[PDB]
Amino acid sequence: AECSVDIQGNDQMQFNTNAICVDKSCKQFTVNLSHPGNLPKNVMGHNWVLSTAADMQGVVTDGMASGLDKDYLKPDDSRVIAHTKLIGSGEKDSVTFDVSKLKEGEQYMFFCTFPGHSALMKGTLTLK
Amino acid sequence: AECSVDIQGNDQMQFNTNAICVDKSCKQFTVNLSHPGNLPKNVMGHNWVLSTAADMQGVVTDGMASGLDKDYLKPDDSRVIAHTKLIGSGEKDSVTFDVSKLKEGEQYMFFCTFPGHSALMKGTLTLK
Amino acid sequence: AECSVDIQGNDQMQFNTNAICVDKSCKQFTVNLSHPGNLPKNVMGHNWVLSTAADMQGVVTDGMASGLDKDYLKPDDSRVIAHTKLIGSGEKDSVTFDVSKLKEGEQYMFFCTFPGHSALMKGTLTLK
Amino acid sequence: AECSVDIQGNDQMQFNTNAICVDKSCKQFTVNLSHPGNLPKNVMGHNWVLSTAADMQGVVTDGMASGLDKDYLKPDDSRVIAHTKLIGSGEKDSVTFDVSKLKEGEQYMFFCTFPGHSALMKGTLTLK
Ligand SMILES: [Cu+2]
Ligand SMILES: [Cu+2]
Ligand SMILES: [Cu+2]
Ligand SMILES: [Cu+2]
Repeated sequence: AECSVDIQGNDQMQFNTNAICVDKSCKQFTVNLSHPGNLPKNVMGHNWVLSTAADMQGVVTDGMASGLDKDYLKPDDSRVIAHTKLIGSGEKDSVTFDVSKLKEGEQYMFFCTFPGHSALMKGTLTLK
Repeated sequence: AECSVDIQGNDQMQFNTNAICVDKSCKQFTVNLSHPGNLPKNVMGHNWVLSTAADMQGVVTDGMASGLDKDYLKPDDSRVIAHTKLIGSGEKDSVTFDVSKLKEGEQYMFFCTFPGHSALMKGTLTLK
Repeated sequence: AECSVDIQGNDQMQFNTNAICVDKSCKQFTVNLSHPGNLPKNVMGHNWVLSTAADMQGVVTDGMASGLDKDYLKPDDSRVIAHTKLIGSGEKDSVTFDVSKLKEGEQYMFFCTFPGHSALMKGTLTLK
Repeated sequence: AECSVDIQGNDQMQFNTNAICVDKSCKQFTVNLSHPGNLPKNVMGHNWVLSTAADMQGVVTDGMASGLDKDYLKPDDSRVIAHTKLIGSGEKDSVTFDVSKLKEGEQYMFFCTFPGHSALMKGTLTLK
């Protein structure tokens, strides 16, 4: 509640939120991702990935090419501020990151990088 | 155009887009597939195949079992909403299908069924 | 040199030889596999896998089902006499196996089990 | 028997002849190929392919690369004087060719172009 959000990615290619605001007074912020539904990771895998709005396209593009065994993320992608693993239905993953990595006024996007998902599974993140 | 999309599958085993939007005010939608590159068709052949997300795995698995002879598609597969032929380098093929075949509340995936290709060659199709 | 062979699998989905001879007077035989080219493992990965001709199809079918994370080989597959790891471009791997595992009168095939690859990446191994 | 020969290719990668002599008084010559054994075409396919000795390596190499659905022969290969289709166990095929295509004094080879078989399955053909 204070410094975390719980997010679900389902079999209908939806996150159950499209907007996050991180309280600047949190030292760290945590996203707890889960995957209701029944489809497997190779058909309906979801991650939660954070970048600047400007970097989203390249993160998604390079991620899609990286393949499932790399969680559809380019390894060591410096544009990725934080991310969960790619999960299938019934799996879960959390990611915690340092709030100092964000700056007020900058535009951030969160999204899933499974091929074709970012067009449907994305939202804004703000720091206040 | 308003009722079609151009898509490329290349010799890096990628499509050049992974998300398609079909405008519900179209009667029909056309996918124009092309194949930049130069590898033989029996090495890097591509098609564009559409099914629901729930059906994708079966279409791909049965498709590979069907062999090159059958363009890696199970003949008269009822799960396949639309598909192009399998093409090699420098070739083109288009498929047109009725938008009435889609519903606003369903999840669709497009993909190549050549063995192993769907690892990267897959994406979403959404009716809006 | 008398008890080993160097073999390459390339970006054209070919091995650079399709017939290997194993000298009966060798106690052990070594295959040194390399991968000229530049495609990544998840597009054009190769291994070198040995079975009887009669087991080849079953090994290839089950290997495909096993996934890239298993190097496209069924775990503990009793039909695989010997195998390298799966490698991408610029990588190499060797396997050594006891020549006593080969029997006179039997027919052997080597092949890559990456999806679709065995179509062209297959060959014979003969004990002399 | 004066203008034909029956040849078997078995599960042991052997033809049952290593040498053919075509009587030049024949207008045409026929090879009747059969495949004793149990193994199917995809792991133990055999064809009977005729070229000059000088052309054999290129025919075999390009044949390999062409795949099972092309009977492991390059389409319209001008170096191929005559060929059967590729057969598996229990199957049969015959080819007839004009004897005028052959020159007395020239060296010819017959062989199977299934990957790795030509090293084991080849012989000479002479016109007299
Ligand atoms: Cu997703
Ligand atoms: Cu493809
Ligand atoms: Cu391979
Ligand atoms: Cu053969």
